[PDB]
Amino acid sequence: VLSEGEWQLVLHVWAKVEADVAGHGQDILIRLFKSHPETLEKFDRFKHLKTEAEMKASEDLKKAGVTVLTALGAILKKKGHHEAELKPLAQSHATKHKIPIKYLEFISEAIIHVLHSRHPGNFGADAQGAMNKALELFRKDIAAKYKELGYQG
Ligand code: HEM
Ligand SMILES: C[C@H](Cc1ccccc1)N=O
Repeated sequence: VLSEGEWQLVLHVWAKVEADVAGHGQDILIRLFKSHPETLEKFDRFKHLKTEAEMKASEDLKKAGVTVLTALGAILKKKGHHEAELKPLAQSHATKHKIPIKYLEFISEAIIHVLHSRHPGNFGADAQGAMNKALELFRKDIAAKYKELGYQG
């Protein structure tokens, strides 16, 4: 369970993300696809992209970046009260997309890396710890849902 102070460190960096969610989402998905290229194979729309330049030019990847971060943002804003948001996400990621928990760890790492690079003003050690704790909570709850849904993750 996060404290309110922890949640406020999360939401104060999120506020900066939201100056330009598309740009943040592009950087985060590119980081994921560069650090763990195997993750690209989950995407019919993107498994063909060969280079960071191709990724940066992809309007579909930019839209995806907006989607992921907006959905995550809505979860974070619930401050742990996110059962309703996690239901459809778990179901789609478990059953249709087949996203293992390891890959949710990889995108969490990508988010942290990008925020640390972009936002040293709002992503010092305390703030990074709070974001890691929010992301770990998210992954714990999603994994519990995966199990309920019949997917080992
Ligand atoms: C913070 C974690 C994540 C959030 C909040 C998130 C959110 C979403 C949302 C809102 C959609 C669209 C609706 C849906 O299909 O449920 C979606 C689609 C998808 N997500 Fe995620 N996602 C997350 C992580 C991941 C990861 C790590 C992967 C793969 C490595 C992944 C793969 C996909 C795929 C394959 C689709 C469908 C793509 C398509 O229609 O072209 N997601 N995600
Ligand atoms: C990471 C993945 C990105 C995505 C979301 C929506 C459409 C395509 C790709 N999940 O949000």
